[PDB]
Amino acid sequence: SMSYTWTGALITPCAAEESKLPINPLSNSLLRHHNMVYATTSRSASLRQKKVTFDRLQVLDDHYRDVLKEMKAKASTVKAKLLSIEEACKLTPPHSAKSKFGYGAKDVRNLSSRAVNHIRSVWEDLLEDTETPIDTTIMAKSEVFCVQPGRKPARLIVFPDLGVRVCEKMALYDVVSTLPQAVMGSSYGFQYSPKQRVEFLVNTWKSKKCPMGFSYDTRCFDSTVTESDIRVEESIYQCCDLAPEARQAIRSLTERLYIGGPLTNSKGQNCGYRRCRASGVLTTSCGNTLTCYLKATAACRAAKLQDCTMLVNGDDLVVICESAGTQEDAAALRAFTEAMTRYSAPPGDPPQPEYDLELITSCSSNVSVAHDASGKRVYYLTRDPTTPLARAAWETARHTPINSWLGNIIMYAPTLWARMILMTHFFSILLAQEQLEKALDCQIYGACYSIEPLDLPQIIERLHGLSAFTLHSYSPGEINRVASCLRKLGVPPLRTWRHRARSVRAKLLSQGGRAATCGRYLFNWAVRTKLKLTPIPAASQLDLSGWFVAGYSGGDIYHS
Ligand SMILES: O=C(Nc1cccnc1)c1cccc(Oc2ccc3c(c2)c(=O)ncn3Cc2c(F)cc(F)cc2F)c1C(F)(F)F
Ligand SMILES: [Mg+2]
Ligand SMILES: [Mg+2]
Repeated sequence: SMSYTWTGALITPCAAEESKLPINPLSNSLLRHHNMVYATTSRSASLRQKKVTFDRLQVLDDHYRDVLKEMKAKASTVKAKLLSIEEACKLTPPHSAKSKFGYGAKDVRNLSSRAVNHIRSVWEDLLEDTETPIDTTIMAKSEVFCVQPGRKPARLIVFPDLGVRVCEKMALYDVVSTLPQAVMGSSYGFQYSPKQRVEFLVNTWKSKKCPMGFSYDTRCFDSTVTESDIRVEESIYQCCDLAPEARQAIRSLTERLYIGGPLTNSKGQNCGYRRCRASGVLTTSCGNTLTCYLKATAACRAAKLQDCTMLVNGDDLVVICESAGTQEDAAALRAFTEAMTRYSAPPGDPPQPEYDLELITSCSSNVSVAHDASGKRVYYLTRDPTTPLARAAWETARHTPINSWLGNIIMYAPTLWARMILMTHFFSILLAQEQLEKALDCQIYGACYSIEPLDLPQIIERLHGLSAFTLHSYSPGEINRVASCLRKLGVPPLRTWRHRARSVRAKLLSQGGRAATCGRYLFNWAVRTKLKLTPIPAASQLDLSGWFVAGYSGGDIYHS
């Protein structure tokens, strides 16, 4: 079937869409070349649509079915709790899209009788109507990036009403939170923190006689998801012990929402139909991981690859296996791609076999190596800093809802670039404006979290470990990448930053409390006359488990 059908109606913006970085004093400090940073707008909607509209090709075989059973077996062990309207309401973000029925996120969290009575009807409806397609909205996602030697057309997000969204939580939250792990096990990426992802990646890499690995970029994964897939996915969920209403709920959401449905724009006009994955639903991340894993696993067997270990995060896939030689591997990978193509998951960038782990890129990042105070190697997780910086600049000169810099600092706290640039910049700013003690919302694996800036040192140590404050001697590969990015964007050089940080540090010492703590641990690198860094008392009082349990991108989740 066609992934998308269009009536001709336009994908419209429900306000004003900014596209260029403002020339501001605070931002021009971080990076000068503002004319290299852009935000996607609905103006490029049509272009995306062309790229994401086509006819799927899907042929299944024994390997696929054999793997689907292996997976269903493990799912059977699961028992998923049915959330109550009240619990589901807790999970709704405060910034979540308002309903088309007289209420928004705020009311939902407050349990407003109106918001709640409506949610009930939507539920009662799901249990009664097992066929009527459910409406969804189609918008142009606004994201910021850096120009490439054209530009990236905005991504399109499809999502149902807030009422429907709260019900999805009731029936499938516990499911999409425990099942993917019970099925894929150590291969489920969202269960790991940055430290753990690295551990798993080098531990897997070193467990092979002669390792070979590759990342696999599926071309617009969401559009390749077929009605067949969405149902196979449902069969897996159906293996869970479920409460009657939940089972009926899943059956209906599958047919009415997940496999497809009408598309309405912000103006109420009909846009077309969707016969693929809905990026903005609760089951997106879970289902994409399950589908990707299923196919890739089956593809490995079809391709005769040896001892394949998968690490899947949604549609993001990386594979480490036993090398059979340069020619044998290149032939096998090629077969793998063909098998994946028949499973309706064609490549965008033909997969290239890598023999140097640091060269493999999964979830837009890679495993690199640095050294602790003792000079002992300390493997860690990094990534090109171009996008994080473009967004950083952007977020500085524009009030953004989800500060992605806070998050980027947490996730990449031990990297060269996050420590030298991000930590420095944002703090001297927070301090200058005296915002050191303000809770800010940021994201981690799709879920929205409220974070207090000064609690960073604990968080960092608890997630990464003290070594994150003393790492040095980053590989030459890493340096050259941070070098080019900074050059390209017109970012101040190392010497400039050290001086700035050299100042922010002392700026922080003279205040004590958690503040002086930050200056002491975060900017240790700054001074040559260091300071022995010991375990932070408050580090052991942080329950960051919920932070790394499952994926929720587009799932509209908010962990209180
Ligand atoms: O800025 C540089 N080059 C440039 C700048 C502008 C235009 N074109 C090129 C530039 C110039 C020379 C070296 C360099 O890399 C660096 C910078 C600091 C380094 C290392 C390499 C290292 O191997 N080992 C330790 N440190 C010290 C260090 C650290 F352990 C942690 C930090 F939190 C900050 C910091 F200092 C850079 C880099 F892109 F910043 F990364
Ligand atoms: Mg965990
Ligand atoms: Mg892709």
